[PDB]
Amino acid sequence: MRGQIRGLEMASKNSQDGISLIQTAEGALTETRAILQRVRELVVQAGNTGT
Amino acid sequence: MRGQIRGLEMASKNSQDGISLIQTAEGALTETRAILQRVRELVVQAGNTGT
Repeated sequence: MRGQIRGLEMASKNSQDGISLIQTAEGALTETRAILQRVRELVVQAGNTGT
Repeated sequence: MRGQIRGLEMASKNSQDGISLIQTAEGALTETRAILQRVRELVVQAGNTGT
């Protein structure tokens, strides 16, 4: 029992840690998304400025 | 959604820009029209001054 208990709490810590890893990656991708938004704006503007 | 929103406002800016291009060309053609008016006057006057 004890084996699985302390192992289980450790596993939950491990899970939260995985979440925070995801938080970092998610923030990087958030910013990437902002960049790509700006890019698309420049593409549209480029589209009219073909003239 | 956001993609199409900011892209849409940018597209509207692009449209206004196209309008102002048309304003320039239209002014040039306005003046051209004044010239051609003067020309026609000179043609008519030339017509009687064939005599």
